[PDB]
Amino acid sequence: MAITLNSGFKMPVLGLGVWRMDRNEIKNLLLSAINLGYRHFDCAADYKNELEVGEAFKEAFDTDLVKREDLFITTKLWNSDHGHVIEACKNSLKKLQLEYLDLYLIHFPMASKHSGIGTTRSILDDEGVLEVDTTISLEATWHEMEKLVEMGLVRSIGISNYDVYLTRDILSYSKIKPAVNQIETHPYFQRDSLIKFCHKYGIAITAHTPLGGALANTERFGSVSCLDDPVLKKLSDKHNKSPAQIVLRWGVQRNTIVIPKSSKTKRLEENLNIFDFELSKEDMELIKTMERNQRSNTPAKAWGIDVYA
Amino acid sequence: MAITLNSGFKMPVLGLGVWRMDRNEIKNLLLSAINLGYRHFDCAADYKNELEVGEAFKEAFDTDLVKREDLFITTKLWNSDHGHVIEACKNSLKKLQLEYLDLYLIHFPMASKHSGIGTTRSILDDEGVLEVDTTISLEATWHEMEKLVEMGLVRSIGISNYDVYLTRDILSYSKIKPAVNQIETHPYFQRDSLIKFCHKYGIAITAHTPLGGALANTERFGSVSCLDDPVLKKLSDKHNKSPAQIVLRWGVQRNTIVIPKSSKTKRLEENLNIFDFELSKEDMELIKTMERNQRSNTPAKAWGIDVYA
Ligand SMILES: NC(=O)c1ccc[n+]([C@@H]2O[C@H](COP(=O)([O-])OP(=O)(O)OC[C@H]3O[C@@H](n4cnc5c(N)ncnc54)[C@H](OP(=O)(O)O)[C@@H]3O)[C@@H](O)[C@H]2O)c1
Ligand SMILES: NC(=O)c1ccc[n+]([C@@H]2O[C@H](COP(=O)([O-])OP(=O)(O)OC[C@H]3O[C@@H](n4cnc5c(N)ncnc54)[C@H](OP(=O)(O)O)[C@@H]3O)[C@@H](O)[C@H]2O)c1
Ligand SMILES: O=C(O)[C@@H](O)[C@@H](O)[C@H](O)[C@H](O)CO
Ligand SMILES: O=C(O)[C@@H](O)[C@@H](O)[C@H](O)[C@H](O)CO
Repeated sequence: MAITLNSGFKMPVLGLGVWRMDRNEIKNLLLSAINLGYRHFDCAADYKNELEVGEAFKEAFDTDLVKREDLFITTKLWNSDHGHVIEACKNSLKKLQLEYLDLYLIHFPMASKHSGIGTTRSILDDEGVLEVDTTISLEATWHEMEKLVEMGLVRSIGISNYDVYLTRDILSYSKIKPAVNQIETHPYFQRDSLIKFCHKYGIAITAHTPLGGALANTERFGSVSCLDDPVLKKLSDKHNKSPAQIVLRWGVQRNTIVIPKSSKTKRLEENLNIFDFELSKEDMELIKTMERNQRSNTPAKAWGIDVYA
Repeated sequence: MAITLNSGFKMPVLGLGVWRMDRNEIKNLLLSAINLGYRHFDCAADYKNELEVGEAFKEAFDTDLVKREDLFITTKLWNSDHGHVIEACKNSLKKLQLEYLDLYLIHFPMASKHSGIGTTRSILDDEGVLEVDTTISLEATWHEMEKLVEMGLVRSIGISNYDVYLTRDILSYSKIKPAVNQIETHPYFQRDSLIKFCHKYGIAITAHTPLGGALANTERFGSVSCLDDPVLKKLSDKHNKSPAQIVLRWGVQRNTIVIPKSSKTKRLEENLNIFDFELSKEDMELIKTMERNQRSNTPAKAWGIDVYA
């Protein structure tokens, strides 16, 4: 299934994220994911694997595995390129070997010191604090995103990690409304108010970190993984589905788009196999009690600034 | 003691906040405060007591208790007036019986449905959710705030409850940089990153809720008051000062402006008597341990939207 964006284009509700994929394995993983049925792929300039992603799509086309118009390809403008939107998008297209993108997102409501087109970096000052750019407004960046649509380079444009305040602001100054807000949300960070605000104004929600980040975010950020929660194990036993599949199905039934990442082809197939069962209202109501309002993914340590302060 | 704003004007580091002051008591409390030595007063249109504040100040001037030029008067633009900035400012001036304001703040990075000049309100829809405005950008509101300086109605302009992302944005689009960001901060919500960021770009920090809200915010918001903390008990015994005085002195030594509210004249005296001692480096490091990153004041219930979601 798929959600129709306010741009008119349909966006598959289950995609594959490629952050932290082993760069020597992305080609095999993406070709295997496409073969299994994945059509939506979530990329980013600052994941620094767009080239390998592009090689995978090219081989999938060359071997008749899929056609370009059957894929929904997202990438993202990094913080260091808020003043170079046209060049950054064209560079993403070059690395991905694509003529157009289905979706292009402002990765964060943060601009930092430009580090060169094709070479995105979060530059720290000599005190270990992000060199924040205080010259380029989010609105100025957005009006350049709007030109990408007018030039035919991007079908739909949107935002990532915008809260209620920033989303209200872009709704006020945009000429083309954002099609998507990609935010962290999962059973421990359910964020009902922000999802409901975005939906009220026709903005679709993509749930990044849709599993809660599992072991990867426990190690990297110290977050608690929801996947061994007793609520999910009861539902897992009842539906004969894994806790991860319960969580992804839950995200789908909340009318969100979910983009789990796995480096294991066995889990690629598992995460995609969530359309042969359903969660009841009571099941959904149980998962609601899991809410902790606890963010897992924060760039505070990497940037030397707690942007959520 | 005062901080020199980037506008050139001096703003006293201790002021009196008037939110939740009963209208039958404000005028006596303000005249008491002025007699004690208070010169900085934090008001807002939406506190619904500007008229009584102006009456107190008028009597203070008419009886030669103080002169207007030695007072620092702040008031704030309510969310309902982001599209009526100049008219809302002139209305505040008329209720306060002033020719100019020392400081005028955007109260929140939120615009909601207009409710009339001099009659600010947070209009809710039939489901209890704020009627959010999505036509007036924060930048548009700021450029009207900048006119108030040129018109001589306002000496210094600023913002309130802007986080790192919103502060970076206004630093980008402003022509007159904000002089003040008035944010919640106190020993249980120290927000080092946001204060550091604002200070880096010459924005003064006013700490609202500087005591942590005490018992009033426990009742209204469910927060834990820091005034019973074992650390402040030991520092109180050390300095023969109250936990509250310790907390306010801590705010001053963080180079912030602190605006505690009390409805009790003895506490008015107590809160102003914080310039006769100093906290040692070790004292401030002990207060640093109290950090729990826990916001007390939130409009979530009033607006039916968790804006911090
Ligand atoms: N816009 C943003 O700021 C932002 C932020 C964060 C993430 N994202 C995007 O969202 C995507 C997903 O987020 P994420 O990768 O951070 O976290 P996630 O998808 O919530 O979880 C990924 C972790 O879960 C494990 N996992 C995956 N499938 C599993 C299954 N069926 N059973 C058990 N464990 C499983 C993975 O391990 P294995 O790989 O070993 O299988 C990996 O460690 C990213 O790849 C990225 O595209 C965007
Ligand atoms: N911009 C914004 O969004 C925003 C938000 C919140 C507050 N503000 C401003 O900041 C001001 C201060 O914030 P606030 O009033 O909410 O909270 P606060 O000043 O941190 O604390 C006020 C509470 O502390 C008590 N108190 C005062 N002095 C005391 C002492 N020496 N010992 C023990 N308790 C004491 C008061 O009780 P009694 O009155 O009974 O003495 C009152 O209940 C407000 O008045 C308002 O002007 C602005
Ligand atoms: O997955 C994401 O988009 C986020 O986690 C980014 O902050 C990401 O960590 C950076 O682009 C990595 O450099
Ligand atoms: O003190 C403040 O400025 C805040 O607490 C406001 O949210 C306040 O609660 C409202 O303006 C009161 O109507």
